[PDB]
Amino acid sequence: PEMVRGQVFDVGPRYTNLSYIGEGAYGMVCSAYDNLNKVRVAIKKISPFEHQTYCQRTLREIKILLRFRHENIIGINDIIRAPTIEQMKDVYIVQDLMETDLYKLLKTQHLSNDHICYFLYQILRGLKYIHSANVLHRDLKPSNLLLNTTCDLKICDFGLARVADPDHDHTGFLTEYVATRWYRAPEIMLNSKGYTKSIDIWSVGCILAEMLSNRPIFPGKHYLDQLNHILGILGSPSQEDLNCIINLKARNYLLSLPHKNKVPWNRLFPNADSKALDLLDKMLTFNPHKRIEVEQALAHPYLEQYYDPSDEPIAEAPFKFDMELDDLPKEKLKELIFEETARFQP
Ligand SMILES: *[C@H]1CC(=O)[C@@H](O)[C@@H](O)CCCCc2cc(OCOCC)cc(O)c2C(=O)O[C@@H](C)C1
Repeated sequence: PEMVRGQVFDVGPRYTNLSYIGEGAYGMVCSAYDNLNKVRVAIKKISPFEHQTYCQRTLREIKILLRFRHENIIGINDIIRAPTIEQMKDVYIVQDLMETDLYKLLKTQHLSNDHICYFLYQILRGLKYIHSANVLHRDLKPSNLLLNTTCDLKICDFGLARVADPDHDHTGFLTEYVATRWYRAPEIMLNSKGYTKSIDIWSVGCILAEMLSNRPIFPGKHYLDQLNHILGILGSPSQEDLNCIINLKARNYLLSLPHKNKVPWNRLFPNADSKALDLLDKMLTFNPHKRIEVEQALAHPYLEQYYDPSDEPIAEAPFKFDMELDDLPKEKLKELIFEETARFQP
């Protein structure tokens, strides 16, 4: 098999002339030439089978992406694995080769207002389809937003996604860890399992703020610091928003804090389009029930040049219920992964 950096990268003979590209979460990512379609592709190597939680993430991404088809979501072109469960140790997922991601871009490139508008439109157009499938992405951040050379945007990584479950979303104070820290909504730390669509809208708001200045808006230094950053800019929640939080440990924590004023967005972002700051404010609303939803966001004046509901499709086949992947041992999960990837043999 072909090696890359001393690791087996066993993809041939269809995919040749490998090049290292970066690191996934269960392994390496390489570019390669597809000798059938005659284009270069991205290939991520997955090694999940020693661990039940790794298998869960791998199965979840495969089941979702094999159902989804959308311009702003990076699909699965092919899956490579051994012909038998016994011999299958790794799984390689083949996707479109993109040019960069939003994390890498924001390190060095200032975005024009027109680019911010286009990127944000594409994120919301993809999110609309995801949410219409009754799916939460749950880890939206700049590095999961890929761009090609003409700035077409695609959403990466459904390994952390869940079927939405708003009726079972309430929980206790400081017990949940959903999403990546800087993009994690305040109610995660307060009283939410992250099972409602508003979790993703918060992350998008964080992404828009970062697009506006090239700096993460709420840069918490560790899990507990994050709420400090959110409240230091949003200010103290209203009585009405606190009356929304029935959990006493959460509400009393917030009540125990000194009053903090809201920092005006146009003071944080004096260069920004006023329509963008209005939409930003609506995505970064403290109360998740008041936070704007994906279809309202697409309709916001800021996006008026792009908005076209008939060109903003939804999912044919929404996921009706939870996958019920918890409790399944990893042996069962391997067999499910094997089964789900059979359609790409030989
Ligand atoms: C999506 C997630 C992602 O991009 C980040 O988690 C990233 O750090 C993972 C490793 C690199 C992914 C990547 C890099 C690319 O660079 C292209 O250079 C040659 C033009 C291109 C692509 O397409 C990807 C990519 O598809 O990714 C997916 C697999 C993961």
